[PDB]
Amino acid sequence: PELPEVETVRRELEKRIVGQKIISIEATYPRMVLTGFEQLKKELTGKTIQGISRRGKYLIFEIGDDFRLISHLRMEGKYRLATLDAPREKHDHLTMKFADGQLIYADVRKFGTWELISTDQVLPYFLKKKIGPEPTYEDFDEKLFREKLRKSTKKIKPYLLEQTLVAGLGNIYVDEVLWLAKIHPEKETNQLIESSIHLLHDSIIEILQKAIKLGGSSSALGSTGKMQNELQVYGKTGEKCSRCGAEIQKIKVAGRGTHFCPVCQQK
DNA sequence: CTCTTTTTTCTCG
DNA sequence: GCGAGAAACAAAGA
Ligand SMILES: [Zn+2]
Repeated sequence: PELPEVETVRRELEKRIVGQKIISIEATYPRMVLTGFEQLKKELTGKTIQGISRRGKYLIFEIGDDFRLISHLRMEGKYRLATLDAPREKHDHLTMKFADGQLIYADVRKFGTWELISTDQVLPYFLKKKIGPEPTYEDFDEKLFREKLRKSTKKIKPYLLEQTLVAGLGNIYVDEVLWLAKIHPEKETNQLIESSIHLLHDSIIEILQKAIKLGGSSSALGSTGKMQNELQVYGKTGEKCSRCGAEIQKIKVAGRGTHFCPVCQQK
């Protein structure tokens, strides 16, 4: 899940569980709660969900007066709202039970994490993570973006994936953004000219905002996505580029699968 | 059987 | 600090 998918899940949860009182919390995989499961169970049982926020790819449950549950879905994390009598599924790990239903977290690879922290510790938590600005015209300043790119010799794709230049890009959208901005994934950032950096900046915002609008790329929150039908290069190996007709190629960059058009994205 | 494929953060040199 | 490689872990395909 990348920013668009996490925002979609955030919106669905905001509309469905806010105001709900947590009756009980159970786990079959307590170790994914990095701050301690039994401690979380004792602290949150009986509290009411006040809201759901997001920072980068991180989900933030606002519970009770001063509690913040930080959830990261990593690669395969999935949330679903089910009936209280719903049967257990093989990869379900945690569940928050409410009066008329339950929120279940499942993760095949077990990479996802939960961390319970205080309201005043949220900003410090993300500062420590070094997460960059949200991908919006208001928060994503092109000037700083440009200066950081000009000082570096890192390849653009790996650098964007660091989450430090801007938050939210994953393997899918980084490939889509670079194709839209006509930049090759291995291009060293200090070689990007002003006009290209400007195109990149806007493309990052446009692609992600479009993905959010379309519910991301897909009983399972955030599965109604339509952005997958708008992808131009990710997983399109062998297919023809919609702009020039050349075949999309796939290579490895810093260990990640990378899709790009050899013509539109000159090395 | 073996090898490869699919977010975050550490290890090694 | 950096790049390269890989671990955390599970499933499916060549
Ligand atoms: Zn092309």
